[PDB]
Amino acid sequence: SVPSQKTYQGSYGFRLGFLHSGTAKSVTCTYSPALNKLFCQLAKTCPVQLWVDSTPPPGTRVRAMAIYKQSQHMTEVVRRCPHHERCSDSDGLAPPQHLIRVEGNLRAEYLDDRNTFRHSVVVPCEPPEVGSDCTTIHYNYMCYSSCMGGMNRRPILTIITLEDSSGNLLGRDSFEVRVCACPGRDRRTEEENLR
Ligand SMILES: O=C(O)c1cc(I)c(-n2cccc2)c(I)c1O
Ligand SMILES: [Zn+2]
Repeated sequence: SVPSQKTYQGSYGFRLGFLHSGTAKSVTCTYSPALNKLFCQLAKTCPVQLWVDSTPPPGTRVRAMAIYKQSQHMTEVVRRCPHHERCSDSDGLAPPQHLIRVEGNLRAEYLDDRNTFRHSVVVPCEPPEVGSDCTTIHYNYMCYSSCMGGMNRRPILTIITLEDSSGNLLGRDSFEVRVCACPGRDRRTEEENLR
């Protein structure tokens, strides 16, 4: 009924990392460590780093899935709103209903779960480029948090899972997401509210 959100580094020491983009009104994606919350604009690039202590086996994959954060909504499938699922902004791979896309990876696969009806997007693990210490996946979020008939101002979490070739759990991390017009201002506002 509800995917686990328990942080689990597992055998390979799996965890996420985020850039330090600041909170200028012009910023398009910015992460708050104090809130564990990513703020981003609609359909803009969200770089998410993958870090490990040791190399996972060939065939390991990384999956992203959104769930509602509030318990009274957690059994509801997170999907694009009635407007955005029909706006024909397909990239040729992502189903138009899916909130989360992976950008610039032809090996991305999109799953509609046959039992839970939840959406996810999964990519193969690839080693860092020479000179880099981590691998970065570029995600896009294809609806605003405020979209009527969709997320409708309800907070969501993105759950990132490291999986073996059969889909068994190897590692898990997560972060809250707000998709909004002004991520810099909203991050500043929410961090102030927390303080
Ligand atoms: O240093 C390595 O050998 C390495 C290998 C892999 I495969 C990955 N990875 C884990 C998830 C996606 C890529 C990473 I992050 C690494 O640092
Ligand atoms: Zn929408």
